Amino acid sequence: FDRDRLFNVVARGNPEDLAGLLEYLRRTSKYLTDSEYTEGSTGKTCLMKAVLNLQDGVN
Repeated sequence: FDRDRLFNVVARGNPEDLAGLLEYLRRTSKYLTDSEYTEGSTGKTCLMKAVLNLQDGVN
């Protein structure tokens, strides 16, 4: 599980595709605010791109 897959998941908007993320984070013992999940060069997180991409009024 990687950063690009997570950004594609939050950009698409399927809640079923975000499966086993908590189990993966508990297995590797790292959080969503870690440097591998954020961009780091600009600090962009998955919540920021998740709010940027709104096909409807909600995501």
